[PDB]
Amino acid sequence: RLIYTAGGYFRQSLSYLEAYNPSDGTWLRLADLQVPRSGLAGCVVGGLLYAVGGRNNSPDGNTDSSALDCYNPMTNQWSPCAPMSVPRNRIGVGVIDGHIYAVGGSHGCIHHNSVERYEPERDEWHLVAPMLTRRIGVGVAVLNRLLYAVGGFDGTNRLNSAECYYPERNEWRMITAMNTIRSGAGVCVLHNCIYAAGGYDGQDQLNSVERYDVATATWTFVAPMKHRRSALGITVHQGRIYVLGGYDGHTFLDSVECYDPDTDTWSEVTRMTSGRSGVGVAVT
Repeated sequence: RLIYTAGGYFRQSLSYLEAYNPSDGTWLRLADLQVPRSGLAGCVVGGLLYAVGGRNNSPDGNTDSSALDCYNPMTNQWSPCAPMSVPRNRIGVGVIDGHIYAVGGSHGCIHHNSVERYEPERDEWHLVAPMLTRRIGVGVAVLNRLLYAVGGFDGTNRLNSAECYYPERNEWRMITAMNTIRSGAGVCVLHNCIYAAGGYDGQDQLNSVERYDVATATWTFVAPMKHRRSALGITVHQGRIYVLGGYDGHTFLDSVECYDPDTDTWSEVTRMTSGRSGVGVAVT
């Protein structure tokens, strides 16, 4: 299983698809995206990688993306899928029962609270219940078959608030807010807990990482990342969190740090082939 990273931004939105293998520490250069994009999210359903939303920030202009594109690792080929109801830049994404949930993001000045679900078997999007809070740069995590939306930006303020979606009931509920305000953090699930890593608090890029425990309903801090970052990629591979690139306030990072929950330590495991922010990431 590899860590796939799609798109991102350095001077302009990028078309890269690359895969890191933690076994031998090597990088694979795979087929480019058909359209360049940053602020996208990545996910896996049935062994196929999906690139969702984002925006093509190029020299000619800015085009927000409603596009869903599917990459098959066996064929090294990208294929277009049905587009979302609206463009979603700085989107959040999660998977439940092989269905892709597109959460939040922006289209111009519009900051979405709306959410929609994709069915791969039918190639159809449908709108579900909208979030209680409008969120761009939102972190998404699936835990106990519930879709969590964590942090982000509502149009006016950056958020420490988080909320939880109930697919069977089709409704959202606000949960315990985070210790820190985090827009553009990395949010993932490891060992029955939601991790929120880095992001931007309104003033500074964060290196701090905090962990939601469901039973206690409390966010507690864990060991911080060596390098502060926002608009970072995030994923989990064999019981370790990987964070990929991002923006530190001054430069674009190629750094990849890995978190070991047993030792509560971060270490830099590799570098991306080039520094970038706003990548989509997934594992398969």
